[PDB]
Order: sequence, then C-alpha cells, then structure tokens
Amino acid sequence: GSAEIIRCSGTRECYAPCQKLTGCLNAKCMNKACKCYGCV
Repeated sequence: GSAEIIRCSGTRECYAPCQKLTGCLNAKCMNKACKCYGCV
C-alpha cells in the first residue's frame, strides 16, 4: 500500500478499495477520487 488516492468514475468503484483499507463498505466518489468514510 503506497497508493495515496483511488481514482474513480463513480461510487461503485470505491467500495472495494475502501473496504480493503478500513474494513467497512462506506465510500463516495467525489471529484473522480474516492472518499473512504470508515466504520462506526
């Protein structure tokens, strides 16, 4: 892991990499990059 950004064309593309990092399915594609929101 040294990719610091995940590029995306929509939110569906963010779930997998955000889950890998955080353990949770909670993400949003904004400005063609993923936001990983993490876990409650």
